[PDB]
Amino acid sequence: LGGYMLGSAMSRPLIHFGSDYEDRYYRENMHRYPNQVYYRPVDQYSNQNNFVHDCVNITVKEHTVTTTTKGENFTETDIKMMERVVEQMCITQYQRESQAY
Repeated sequence: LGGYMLGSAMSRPLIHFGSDYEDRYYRENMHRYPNQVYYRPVDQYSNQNNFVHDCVNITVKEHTVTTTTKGENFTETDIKMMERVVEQMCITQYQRESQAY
């Protein structure tokens, strides 16, 4: 990608979404979401939020490319859970890249 790095795989985390249905849906579907994130070096962003917003958009978009090719879709529920998953990973990624400065 255009100046994009790829972080290492992270463990899939148990995330609670607050309702019995969403909790079950996520547990049944979490393996279909990213377990690594695309990002740019920290100096390419004015602040953490900018870094994190971009990392999430790129990561989801590119993951929404590989599963489309595989024949599958993402529901609205999927995209919302995925964006919450990816945002946690993107922050973790920033933390690494950050505390080294």
